[PDB]
Amino acid sequence: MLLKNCRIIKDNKIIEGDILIDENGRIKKIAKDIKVDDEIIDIKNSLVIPGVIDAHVHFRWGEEKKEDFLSGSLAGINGGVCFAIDMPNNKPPITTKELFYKKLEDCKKDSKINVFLNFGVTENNYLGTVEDAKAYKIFMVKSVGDLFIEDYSKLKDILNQNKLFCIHAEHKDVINENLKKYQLNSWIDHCKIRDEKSEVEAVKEVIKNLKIIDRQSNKKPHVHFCHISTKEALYLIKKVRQELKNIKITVEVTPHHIYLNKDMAEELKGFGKFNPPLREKDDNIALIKGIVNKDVDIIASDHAPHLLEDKLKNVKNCPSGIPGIETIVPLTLNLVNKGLISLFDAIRVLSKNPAKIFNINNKIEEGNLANLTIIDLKKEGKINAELFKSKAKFSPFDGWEVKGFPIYTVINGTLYEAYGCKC
Ligand SMILES: NC(=O)N[C@@H](CC(=O)O)C(=O)O
Ligand SMILES: [Zn+2]
Ligand SMILES: [Zn+2]
Ligand SMILES: [Zn+2]
Ligand SMILES: [Zn+2]
Ligand SMILES: [Zn+2]
Ligand SMILES: [Zn+2]
Ligand SMILES: [Zn+2]
Ligand SMILES: [Zn+2]
Ligand SMILES: [Zn+2]
Ligand SMILES: [Zn+2]
Ligand SMILES: [Zn+2]
Repeated sequence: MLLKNCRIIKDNKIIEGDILIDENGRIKKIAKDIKVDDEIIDIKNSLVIPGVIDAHVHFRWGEEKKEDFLSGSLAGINGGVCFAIDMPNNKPPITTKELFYKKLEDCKKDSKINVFLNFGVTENNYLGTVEDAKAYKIFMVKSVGDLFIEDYSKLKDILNQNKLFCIHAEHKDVINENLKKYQLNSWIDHCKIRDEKSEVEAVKEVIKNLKIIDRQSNKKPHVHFCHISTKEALYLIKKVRQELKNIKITVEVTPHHIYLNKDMAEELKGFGKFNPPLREKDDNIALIKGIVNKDVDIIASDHAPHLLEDKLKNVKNCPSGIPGIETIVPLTLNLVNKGLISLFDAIRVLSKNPAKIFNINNKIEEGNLANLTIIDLKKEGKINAELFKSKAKFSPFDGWEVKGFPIYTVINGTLYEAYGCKC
């Protein structure tokens, strides 16, 4: 297949050229006006970027009414996402080697995109190694089963390893104290119970232990904070990065924590209920500036589908989480078009940094498998949840008009239409 008339992100510039993909799905040649007898697709000077990586999704193994590997990977294709990293809070949670490989088998059967699996860390399994896991997920609050570190005194021992850890950082003791002071009556109460302090104190708890490891140990963990949502946690991470010599810290934010804030909580109802919850407008601003200042490393969706039936319940019965894999790319490109981040900022947080952090080769280079996201940067259009391929066909962004859509997704050389080729 020949992709004709591409504007390509290669190295760190925009070059015009054609991309020739051989029948093994590998990039065979990148050059201007390639003239070959082949199937030809005219890209019409759309932008071709190294395939987007969504480092934080929940495809709901064991709970397939909510999402499965097929519907989740069709949603990724629709969203322009070539790689996804799936979290281990399943039913049952992925806390043993045997469960990992049983899930991996199901993943292989039906995923249409490149999916990687994280392993779930417990107080009992944390020294174990799973060769094919991308990262080890630590929940500092209850999730499912024993996938929840209840004893924070063990964090130093858990983190003192040459491993890539992803951390859901909310502080169990702050939340328990708040549950004694507030009733869960309306949507804003979720934001007060899991308040900004509960995130900040969890981040502080991790950082205190990393300083010890950095000084007293020869292990060099990499710690990736999932969905950071507060200005104060970002500031603390920025500070401690100047103090640590051996340990690398990376930071992920979500589209909903950039765009949405707790003044919207009562209007969003269940579609605004997620963990960590809605924050202040000042936090939205801090996260955007953190992208521009390169304090924020990646954007990931925390794609967390639930049944619509349950998301329409009252705050006490409504599960936390929203789908997002089909909106992460348009919402990020929309920031470029509103002048809040640069085009290269968007490429960095969606494609280049996740590839560096998680060791994924999405590069547009001759010889590499072709995993490409093709975007129409200027296309204006409405997000319409009825056009989602996820089983979760709803979103707080439903009906929003944004600018910038993926139009094609190329998975290991196979061309698919994406959301914007129906807009
Ligand atoms: N974030 C959420 O609100 N929900 C996620 C879990 C998580 O990322 O904590 C889910 O799995 O539903
Ligand atoms: Zn071909
Ligand atoms: Zn021929
Ligand atoms: Zn299915
Ligand atoms: Zn989380
Ligand atoms: Zn690393
Ligand atoms: Zn310090
Ligand atoms: Zn705040
Ligand atoms: Zn998550
Ligand atoms: Zn239900
Ligand atoms: Zn019900
Ligand atoms: Zn307009």
